[PDB]
Amino acid sequence: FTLIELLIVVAIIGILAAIAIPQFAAYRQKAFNSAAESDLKNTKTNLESYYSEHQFYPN
Amino acid sequence: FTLIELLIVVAIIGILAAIAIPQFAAYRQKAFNSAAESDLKNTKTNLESYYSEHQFYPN
Repeated sequence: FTLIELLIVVAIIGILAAIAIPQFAAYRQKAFNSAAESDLKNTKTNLESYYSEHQFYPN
Repeated sequence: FTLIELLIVVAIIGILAAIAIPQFAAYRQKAFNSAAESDLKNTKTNLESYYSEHQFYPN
């Protein structure tokens, strides 16, 4: 209710809004690379599964 | 219109002109001190305002 208090509130809000958030692009790239890894491993397993019914890999 | 009445008039005028007026120097000093007080408070508010755009007081 005092013009000093509101100015201090504005200053503290400006201080708090400048917090450095963590990097997110690399964080998501981690998940993307893990997805690629899992896909490759599952593809290897599926290919070796196919090599059981017949005696040759695809093509 | 009588020399007695005019003398009484002079006496009453002399009586009325001797009235003790209130002290005025202190009365004006009150306003001066209030002005100093308000100026100091406004200076504090302005300094805290400046401390919002930047993160340091002047100088």
